[PDB]
Amino acid sequence: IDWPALRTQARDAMSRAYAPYSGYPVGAAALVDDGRTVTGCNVENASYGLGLCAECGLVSALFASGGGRLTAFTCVDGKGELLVPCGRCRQLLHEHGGPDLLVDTAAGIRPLAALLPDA
Amino acid sequence: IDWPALRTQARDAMSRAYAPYSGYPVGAAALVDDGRTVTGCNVENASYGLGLCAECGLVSALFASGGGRLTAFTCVDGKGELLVPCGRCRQLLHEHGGPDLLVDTAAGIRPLAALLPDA
Amino acid sequence: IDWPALRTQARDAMSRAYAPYSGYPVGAAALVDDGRTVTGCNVENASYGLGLCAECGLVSALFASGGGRLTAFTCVDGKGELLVPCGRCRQLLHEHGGPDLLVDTAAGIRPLAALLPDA
Amino acid sequence: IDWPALRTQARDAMSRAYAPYSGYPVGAAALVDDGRTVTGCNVENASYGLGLCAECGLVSALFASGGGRLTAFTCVDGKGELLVPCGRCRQLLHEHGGPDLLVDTAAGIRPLAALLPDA
Ligand SMILES: [Zn+2]
Ligand SMILES: [Zn+2]
Ligand SMILES: [Zn+2]
Ligand SMILES: [Zn+2]
Repeated sequence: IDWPALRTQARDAMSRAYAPYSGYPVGAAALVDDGRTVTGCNVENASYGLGLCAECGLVSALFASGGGRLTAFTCVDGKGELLVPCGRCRQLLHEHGGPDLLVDTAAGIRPLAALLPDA
Repeated sequence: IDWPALRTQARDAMSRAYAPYSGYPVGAAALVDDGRTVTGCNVENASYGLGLCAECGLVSALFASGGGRLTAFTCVDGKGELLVPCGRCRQLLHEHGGPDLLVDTAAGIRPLAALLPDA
Repeated sequence: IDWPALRTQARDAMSRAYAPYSGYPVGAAALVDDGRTVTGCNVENASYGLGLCAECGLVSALFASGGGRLTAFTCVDGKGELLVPCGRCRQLLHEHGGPDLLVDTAAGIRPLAALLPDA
Repeated sequence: IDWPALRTQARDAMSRAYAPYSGYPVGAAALVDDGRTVTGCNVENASYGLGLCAECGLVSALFASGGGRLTAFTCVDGKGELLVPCGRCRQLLHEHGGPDLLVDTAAGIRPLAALLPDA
């Protein structure tokens, strides 16, 4: 796993985000078990509760590009700092990466099971 | 607008969907104002309320591919029938296509204004 | 249907909203087919996409208080002005009130079918 | 904390759920810092992704009944088994209960911090 290259893809995705309501763009990138990278950016909506997280876009892009399992994940904010996914996004990642998905956090790389136990 | 080509793209996207809980795959495709096509497929979740509609993935892909405004939209189910987006997805499409967005339905081509007035 | 009394319940609900992120509180009230009134207020979340609309809370309160069908609906903002529900909330109302649910709008009372056709 | 009384309330709420699509009713109950109990049940939707978890309805009811902070939480399925909230609902509970919120699980009483670290 090339974590700097994954973080670079996440920062590039962050630059594409639609976040005019919060002013808080987010980008995410993940390695799929076939070796390819998929990315997402957040897309906010005037009805706040319809906003899509970057991880939502990433999971949609996972299947649009052929499916598979996530093996490594990173998320970054508009300053390029590492972000831990919100609880909803942890649940999406669990479905497609499982407990052993590696998650890039500001405190260090963590298995998803350490971030969402008993899921 | 080449509606048959857009429907073919939506059906292609539908074949990639992750809908093991309902068994109801959905694909969507839309023309962007710069002329390119974006697509989405639905992605269900063990927690049903976390499922992403095909139109969610389509809007995520819109910005992942550089943004823009949507001008024409088609959605299809697993047997190729035209589907009308749910209310949530109508609101997502309103944000990025507005009332003039053309929606391919079994009743014909309808502007989004007629499917979600006063949004 | 006593529309002023329903709007009064909606404004009271609006005063209870949790909307620190947008500063945009919303209250909703509805008449159930058994004669009782149910209400909701919006509840925002630090992850914007997890925010619950007032109509979401209203539909949860509909079942917590015994279920039934909605017959009249009104939604108000922090100035007490009438609001049309977003597309997601129109879809929730359709499930529990159907096309003939009466919806209070600033332009006048409308059946839900006029706000969410072909649902 | 009277955990049996809280579980009885969650089971009561579960019996009111609207889950005709999955056939999987869920109820939740929580103690508020002022001492009162709030409850929720899940409400599914024909568009699966619009379903509301029991914890969504519980948080809606928290503010509908005057707000506060959650201190203890229990969730049960249709046979009375204790359920751990999905990631989305963990995030909702974090907003209104924080890491010290006590969560009733089959592994015992766990603080939310241990179920959703670094939120
Ligand atoms: Zn998220
Ligand atoms: Zn939809
Ligand atoms: Zn809404
Ligand atoms: Zn949940």
